[PDB]
Amino acid sequence: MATETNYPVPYRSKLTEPFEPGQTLIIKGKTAEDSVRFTINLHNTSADFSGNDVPLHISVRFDEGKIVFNTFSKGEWGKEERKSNPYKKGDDIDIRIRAHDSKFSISVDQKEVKEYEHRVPLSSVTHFSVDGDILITYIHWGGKYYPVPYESGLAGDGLAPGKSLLIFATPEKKGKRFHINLLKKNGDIALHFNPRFDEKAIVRNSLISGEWGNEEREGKNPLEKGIGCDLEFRNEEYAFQIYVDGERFATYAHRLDPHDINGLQIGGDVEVTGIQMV
Ligand SMILES: CC(=O)N[C@H]1[C@H]([C@H](O)[C@H](O)CO)O[C@@](O[C@H]2[C@@H](O)[C@@H](CO)O[C@@H](O[C@H]3[C@H](O)[C@@H](O)[C@@H](O)O[C@@H]3CO)[C@@H]2O)(C(=O)O)C[C@@H]1O
Repeated sequence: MATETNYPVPYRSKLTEPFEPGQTLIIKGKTAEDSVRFTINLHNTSADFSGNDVPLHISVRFDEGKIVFNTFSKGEWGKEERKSNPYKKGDDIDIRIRAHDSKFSISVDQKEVKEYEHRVPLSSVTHFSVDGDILITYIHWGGKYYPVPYESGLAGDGLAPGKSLLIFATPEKKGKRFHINLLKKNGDIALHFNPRFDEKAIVRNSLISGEWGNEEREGKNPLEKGIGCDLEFRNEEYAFQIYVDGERFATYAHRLDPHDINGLQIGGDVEVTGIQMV
């Protein structure tokens, strides 16, 4: 209701392909002190008809103080399922919906709060809409089931200054530690990002010619077992700017010339749900 900008509401988007197991839909926005409610719908339709079926309807109610889930099909609504609404009028919201074969897992502020079993085909979801008292500031749909240990190459130029590698993951509930390596062609690790819960610290280092370097820790681990996190590795001219959940966690001065960072590896006790180059 403030600055239209991107994603103005009523917002609607036709998916390029049907929503599939794995795959997450992320919605972030701002609310006003007078916001009453907003909705997020996964639905069916041709491309302008609208309605039809709504496999998953999410209603965030500030008046009722609840988040409500339901399904509409064959012209009828089923029985609503509710959870408490942790948000107060005003303040930002972060809701994420990941599809699985037997249900949708919905997280609020990166915390799992609802498991909604499919009532109608997940495949009938061809669009998603957002409407109501919310100023959308971020939307993204994609990802998949990333096996871990994970391993792959990066684009053509890969990670170069001016670019950033965005990773969505959730440290495992009973995990001790995990790591992410940004590698160069010859196999050297430009950056080793290694959160260690058993040591309450995130270790950063580089692997050059089979040798581990100095090693930088300290900064207070901002991650939490079982809680989702948004990791951003901003490659800059003099260093990597490491962002955790929107806040700069650390800076890591380059030990290997940046440029040509074309490899990625992820291992340890962690679940990866999204990887993207921005
Ligand atoms: C007293 C001592 O020698 N400490 C050495 C430690 C310990 O052997 C280690 O912490 C025991 O778990 O190892 C040191 O080098 C480690 C460090 O580079 C970390 C950084 O993540 O990597 C360790 O190897 C990891 C590997 O990277 C993972 O992929 C996986 O294989 O786990 C192994 C460890 O089992 C290095 O051993 C260290 O500083 O911690 C060197 C210390 O001298």
